[PDB]
Amino acid sequence: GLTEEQRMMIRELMDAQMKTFDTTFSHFKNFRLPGVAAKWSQVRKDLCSLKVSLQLRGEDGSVWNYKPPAEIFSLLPHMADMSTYMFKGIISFAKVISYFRDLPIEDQISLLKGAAFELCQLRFNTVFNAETGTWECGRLSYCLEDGFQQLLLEPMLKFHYMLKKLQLHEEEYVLMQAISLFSPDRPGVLQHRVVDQLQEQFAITLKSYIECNRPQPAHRFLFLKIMAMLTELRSINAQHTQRLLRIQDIHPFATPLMQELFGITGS
Ligand SMILES: CC[C@H](C(=O)N1CCCC[C@H]1C(=O)O[C@H](CCc1ccc(OC)c(OC)c1)c1cccc(OCC(=O)O)c1)c1cc(OC)c(OC)c(OC)c1
Repeated sequence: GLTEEQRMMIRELMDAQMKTFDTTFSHFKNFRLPGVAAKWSQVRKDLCSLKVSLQLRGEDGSVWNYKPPAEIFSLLPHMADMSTYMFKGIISFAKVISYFRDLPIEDQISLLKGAAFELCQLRFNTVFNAETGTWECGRLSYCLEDGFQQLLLEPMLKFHYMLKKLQLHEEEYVLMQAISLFSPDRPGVLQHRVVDQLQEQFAITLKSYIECNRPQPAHRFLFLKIMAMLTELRSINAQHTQRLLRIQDIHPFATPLMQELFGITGS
């Protein structure tokens, strides 16, 4: 059974998610759009990107469709604007949680800087359509262009397909957000003992939630599947943070908020 303290934990996380996650993306406006030996090998590899088409449905029924060159610099401003919009909701999600507010302001910044990418992938997975390969963001749509096995070779795209195949509830998604946010091993945290105890309570609640609501054999080892996926997300987070910071050093693109979460000072 679920204890009252565990039911209160989920209720505060779900209430935090409802107040800070605009699932319809109705407040995402005024965003930019694409215009109308070694190291060379890394620069070429970092500037690869997936072939994703963009759709913008107008309120009057009109549709704008963008198809990328069948380089990625034309797509960086728009992706940075969506990143900032997602980051604003994530930061708001953390500051409405009582457990996060009670931490020192330096540990709040350290936790947010280490989990902003992971919480963005977790929220974006809830709007991902695995059958059509499309991220439906309100009037915006991001469709993967043509196969699937070769596209599932990229770890982040493979993470999105695997996490969607688990068919998780909204409460399980918001508990992965809490486990990722309250990571005691993030660089710069000072209250590692408090954050570690909080993460363990979030993980126990997720484990108890799965056992009390998913008795089917298809959900066997589901908690361990989720924990292993959250570990892979931290590795994707560390790998793609390095890729973006190498792109920023060549072609600056990061917004002010993205610079703060990356540690960029402006020199
Ligand atoms: C928090 C950092 C951010 C990111 O992760 N965000 C934020 C934007 C949407 C969600 C997610 C993402 O990217 O979701 C996309 C799917 C949704 C999407 C698709 C195309 C878009 O536009 C054409 C777009 O526009 C909003 C949004 C995704 C999913 C899986 C693998 C992906 O890349 C794998 C790879 O190429 O290595 C990408 C990011 C910014 C980048 O530059 C500013 C970037 O440089 C390219 C990048 O590379 C990975 C990531």
